Amino acid sequence: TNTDSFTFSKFKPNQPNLKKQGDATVTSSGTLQLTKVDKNGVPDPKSLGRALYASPINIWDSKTGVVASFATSFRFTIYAPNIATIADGLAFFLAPVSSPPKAGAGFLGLFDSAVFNSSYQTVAVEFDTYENTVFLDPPDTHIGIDVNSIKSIKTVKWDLANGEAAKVLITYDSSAKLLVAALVYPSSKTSFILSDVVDLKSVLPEWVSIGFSAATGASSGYIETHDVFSWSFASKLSFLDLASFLVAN
Amino acid sequence: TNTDSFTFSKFKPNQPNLKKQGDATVTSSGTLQLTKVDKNGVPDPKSLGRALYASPINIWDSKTGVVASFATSFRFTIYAPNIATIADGLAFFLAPVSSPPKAGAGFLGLFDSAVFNSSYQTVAVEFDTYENTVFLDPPDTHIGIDVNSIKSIKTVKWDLANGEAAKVLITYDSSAKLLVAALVYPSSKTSFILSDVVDLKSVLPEWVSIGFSAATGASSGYIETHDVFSWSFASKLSF
Amino acid sequence: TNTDSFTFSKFKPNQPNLKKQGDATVTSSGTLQLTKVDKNGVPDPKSLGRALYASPINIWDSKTGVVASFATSFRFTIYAPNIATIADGLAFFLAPVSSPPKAGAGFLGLFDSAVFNSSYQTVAVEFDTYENTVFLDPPDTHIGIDVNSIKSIKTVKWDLANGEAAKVLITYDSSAKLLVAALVYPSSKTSFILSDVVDLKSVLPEWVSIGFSAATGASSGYIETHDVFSWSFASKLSFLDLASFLVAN
Amino acid sequence: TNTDSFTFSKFKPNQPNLKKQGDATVTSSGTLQLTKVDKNGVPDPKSLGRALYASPINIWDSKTGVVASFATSFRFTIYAPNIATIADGLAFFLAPVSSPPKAGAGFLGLFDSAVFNSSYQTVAVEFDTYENTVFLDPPDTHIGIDVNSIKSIKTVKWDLANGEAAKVLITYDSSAKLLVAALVYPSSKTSFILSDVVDLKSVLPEWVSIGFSAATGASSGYIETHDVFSWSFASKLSF
Ligand SMILES: [Ca+2]
Ligand SMILES: [Ca+2]
Ligand SMILES: [Ca+2]
Ligand SMILES: [Ca+2]
Ligand SMILES: [Mn+2]
Ligand SMILES: [Mn+2]
Ligand SMILES: [Mn+2]
Ligand SMILES: [Mn+2]
Repeated sequence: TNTDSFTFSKFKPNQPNLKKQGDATVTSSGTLQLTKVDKNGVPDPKSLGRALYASPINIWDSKTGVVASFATSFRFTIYAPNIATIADGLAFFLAPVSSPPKAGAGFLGLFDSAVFNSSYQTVAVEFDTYENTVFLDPPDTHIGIDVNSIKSIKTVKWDLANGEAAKVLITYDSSAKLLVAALVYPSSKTSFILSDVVDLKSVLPEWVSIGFSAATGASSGYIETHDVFSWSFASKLSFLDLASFLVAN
Repeated sequence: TNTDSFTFSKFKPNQPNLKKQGDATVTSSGTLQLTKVDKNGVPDPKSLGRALYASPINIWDSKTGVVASFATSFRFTIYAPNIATIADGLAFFLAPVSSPPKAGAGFLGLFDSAVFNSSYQTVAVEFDTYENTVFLDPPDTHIGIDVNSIKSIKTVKWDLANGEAAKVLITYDSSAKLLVAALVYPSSKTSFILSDVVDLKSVLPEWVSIGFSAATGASSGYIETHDVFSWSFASKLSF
Repeated sequence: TNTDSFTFSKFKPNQPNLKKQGDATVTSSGTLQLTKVDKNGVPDPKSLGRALYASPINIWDSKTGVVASFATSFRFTIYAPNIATIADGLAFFLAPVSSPPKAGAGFLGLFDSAVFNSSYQTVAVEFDTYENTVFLDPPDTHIGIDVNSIKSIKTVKWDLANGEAAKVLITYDSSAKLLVAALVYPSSKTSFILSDVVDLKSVLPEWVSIGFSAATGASSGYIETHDVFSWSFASKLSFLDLASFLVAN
Repeated sequence: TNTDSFTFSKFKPNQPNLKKQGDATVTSSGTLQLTKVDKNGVPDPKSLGRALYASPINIWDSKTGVVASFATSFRFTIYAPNIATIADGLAFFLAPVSSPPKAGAGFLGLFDSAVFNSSYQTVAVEFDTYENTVFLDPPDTHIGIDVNSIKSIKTVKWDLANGEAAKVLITYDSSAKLLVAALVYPSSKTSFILSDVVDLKSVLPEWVSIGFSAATGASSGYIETHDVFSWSFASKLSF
């Protein structure tokens, strides 16, 4: 059984098990800021950021044809100084070693254009903040499942609680092939969930890097932070003590 | 760090680490039937069943004041032979060691009447399949958080996928004091979630037994299966 | 798969998940005094104490023939007022739900006489401070593995370090059938390890309780404490991740 | 809490989470050969191999000054065609990231001479098959704890069981500073163990890579394999 795991309960200015791409920084205070935030905490336009774990994960194996199970939770904050105008969102993702940032804004760092392409080999769960009709975005802000796509194969409503902290759990069960993303604001006591069957074995290579990508608006005023506070991950490729995972890590 | 954990990937005819109460039984196939189901797989009216883990869990500590965190998941099936006439529900609960089954039907074996009583010292997440006006049940089948009372302090719509297996995750963060219940049908790809602040240190004794309880209707014809296939649990209480 | 586990970093005056047998008691400061100790700290002779976890463990399965892996650690101190006359020992055991305390002294509450008996259905790792030649005890304080007999199937020297805390790790691999007992004294930086093949399936029942058992001497002045400060246990019975267990406990 | 962990119960011809240096090969059967071996399985002399996990581990933190606890387990086999001529052994180590292979032979790719140098920032537990009197090696094959020097600060006897697989548990306790290496041979039932107080935080950088280094003999015929079947690692550095 091939296993992979880490917990970051805070992040650090010196974090060599994390590869920063784009504008991503870790502040002195230990917030991973995925996207550009000026000195008075004001988010900034035309930004793009990704942060992925130093090490590859073996997500499926072609000798056995077996597909890994995984669990990730993380805690993040989106702050808008002006909630009427916000863009573009953040995503948790899986992609090949060594994927680089694609186009920004509503492509969220993971894709290059509206269309589907098997070469992306990216799946991500997006937390999508600005409606792009071009991508068949729903009118409400929404959690989204993207598989080589940016046009989510499934979405649901997600009401941003401005400047408030969100706890996420994302979960993938190899035998059901079920993907589930939970989102909770302990402050507002509101909650959101989504699930779909998605076949990791057709869309991802055997090895993958995982992490976060975020973009802000391409038109100033349309602005927000994408600050991540802590991040936990575990994958298992057999041939996932999950109650034990949530509670511990 | 007082920790307490178990996993049952299936249930066994012989098993001393579960206390069955009421009609609860384990089929030869390793299914935990909380509720009576005859020889052809037909739910029976007026049943009540509970199962809990043999050993008490230290849930909070009066001397330190600190309160445990926990998580539990389980996969369960509800079968109705007629989906238009169904009752009453199942629930995961925490209750004092000794807790015995109470009134059945809409009380789900956890309560005695509709009123709030601090003496229950019971917190439950109910999956409630039949509207009791008198408990202010919503006019849909729902997930509910019950704190010393069958009248939930919170609820959300739950749409029942009949006879399909449901996967539950129930989560309690002691720093936040946040209870979260999630339910997914892998078969249907539907999904449901509810959250609320609940102060366990006020409502539960330091020690509890944890488990399931479930009941079927009193009017015959208001009947459903309440089967648990697997259950894992973990709790952590710090010093 | 069927698994069960628990951790006591301290013991509490009220502890319903521990059945206390004989003299076993939990002090106000949280020690599990297995054998009797007055208010000055003096260990008292003719004592028998056993403590075990409230809930039964499924350690093997007939319909399947699979055997549990397991792993347990604990921290215990033995204090002796006169280093030179000490007795009789303490033991970690697996026995039936629900075993009761057998004979005290050199039998350590787990056995009645010197002979092996099928019906005991008791496997114990023993920390043995007094030579009973009747039992084929060696001339030195020792660790030994007891399979239905107090005549240990195997032993190794164990130099007791008076009133110092000993850390134990006991490990069972059902694949290899290998049982391993290890003991360390962080203070004195000393260490001792024993291993052997034992077959649990053909010795234990499908269901056991596990815990500790201790005796002091029959001859007075032949005394010592048996204090347990901390304990954790984890078992796995297939239809452990040993490393991450020894880091959580 | 910063936490880091991985399990390889198999090695794979494509293994991107492992950086392999010198002669290190993963074979088609999923064995990590630290040291060079022909198609017939005969080890070769003048070989040096290391393998470490791709991603750095934070073992201590200066701002708080706390040190990681960690635990690692692995199975390895050493086979010698002539047990009377064997060299030089293997080691699990922590060193700086970007650390590279040193002098081979009985330096075990880990040091360059017989001399304590605070700059190595290298802690190793070695399983040493050849007596280097130059390094203060005892007259028996041994397990040794190497803190910044191949001249072990403490060792103990270890009886090599030719071509048989060994199980190792190496543990570290940040609060006791206690370092423990256990080795067991399932087939033989032999057992060995060593422990000592080590101060990681004066010796190691805040960040390290961890893995295995091995070496065969710098003389004709002083040869043995150094094969690794499986490896897991867990580290926890408190906040
Ligand atoms: Ca969008
Ligand atoms: Ca109801
Ligand atoms: Ca004796
Ligand atoms: Ca040497
Ligand atoms: Mn979208
Ligand atoms: Mn209700
Ligand atoms: Mn003995
Ligand atoms: Mn040496």
